[PDB]
Amino acid sequence: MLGDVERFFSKKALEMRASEVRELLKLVETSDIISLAGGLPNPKTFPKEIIRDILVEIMEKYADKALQYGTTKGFTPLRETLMKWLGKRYGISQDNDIMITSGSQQALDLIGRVFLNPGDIVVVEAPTYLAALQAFNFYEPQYIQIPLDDEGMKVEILEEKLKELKSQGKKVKVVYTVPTFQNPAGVTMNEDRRKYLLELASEYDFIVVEDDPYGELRYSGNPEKKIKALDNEGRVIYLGTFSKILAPGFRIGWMVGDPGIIRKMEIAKQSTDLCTNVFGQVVAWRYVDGGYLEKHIPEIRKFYKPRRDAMLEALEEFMPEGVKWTKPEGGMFIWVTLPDGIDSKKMLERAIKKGVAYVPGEAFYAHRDVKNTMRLNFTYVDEDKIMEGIKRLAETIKEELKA
Repeated sequence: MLGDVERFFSKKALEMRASEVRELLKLVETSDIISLAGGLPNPKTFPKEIIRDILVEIMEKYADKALQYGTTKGFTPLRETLMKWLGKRYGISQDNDIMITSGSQQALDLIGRVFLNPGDIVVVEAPTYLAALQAFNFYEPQYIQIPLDDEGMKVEILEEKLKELKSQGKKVKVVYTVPTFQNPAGVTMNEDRRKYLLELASEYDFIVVEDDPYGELRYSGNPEKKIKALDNEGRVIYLGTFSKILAPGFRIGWMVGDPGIIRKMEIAKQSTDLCTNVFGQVVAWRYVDGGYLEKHIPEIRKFYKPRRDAMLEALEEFMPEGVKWTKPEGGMFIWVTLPDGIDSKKMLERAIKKGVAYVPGEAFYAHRDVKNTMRLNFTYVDEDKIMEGIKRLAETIKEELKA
């Protein structure tokens, strides 16, 4: 029969809906139209030769350890090499424990699982990483959005909302942030605001989740200090991944924080799934332990830097008065802001008609209260197409301002 399965779905499943951002992504797929809506790394940055060497190495040196089931916590040597690497590169204390994941999505799912009760308050930036919203929504948290400026989260507004909540006899459970080359804003929290965030964390007693997928993709400026590096009380849970630094295909990430928190995270992961593909973990271990990572990073930076510069140059020359955009020091995105009255969601129609696409920023807001923004990607498209893409977008904006 295959009748209305609706009768079987749970309440939390009946409300579920397809991801809108994906509905248009596939819509632009297989088309000659210049798409700046994607969020994928460029396959050209994949260390294929190095991957090939590691694969051969594995099948002759660690075949059984890469093919057999592993412990839920993750491949031991990968966990050790990572902590050594994070310590000797970011200054993260060894006092923290570590667990391997499949990336931020899963890591956030576990966090929302171990920390979120229906109605708990979660602080998120505005805009914020769409994936995080997807992961936490299942736990029905109460969202509080903190706007960003050219220097990341405006922590002063956070203190304001924290005092406001306290007056209501309430508190925040978790503060989730992507402080470096944010998706989608492409902005970076300055050092003073990071410390400021940690001071609020102890004063209001909440946990900070620092999602850092793009940190190594720095094209200019000086490396920033990780919020986890400034962690003294162990209130920060740091999330990392090899997705943008190796290849998405393997899907291996990590979570670093208080050993007492990792403990419950592990137990929760035991019910979600046995363990991440061990094969991928062994590949990642060799990638870092073999020093290939340190050698490849500068190579990825060289490839993306000119693409970012090409897009910033094109914007500054083709965009009309009123249009503003962030200027990231790294990452994969540029956040554009149009004059009030303009709805990027509705302008997408006229935009694609001119041969250019992007992601309306509205999807990146928890409460969706901003409609004049949009995310642009400069890593998947070629520099020559970037100039022409930004141009078509510039005309799209100029026209919708008149008629």
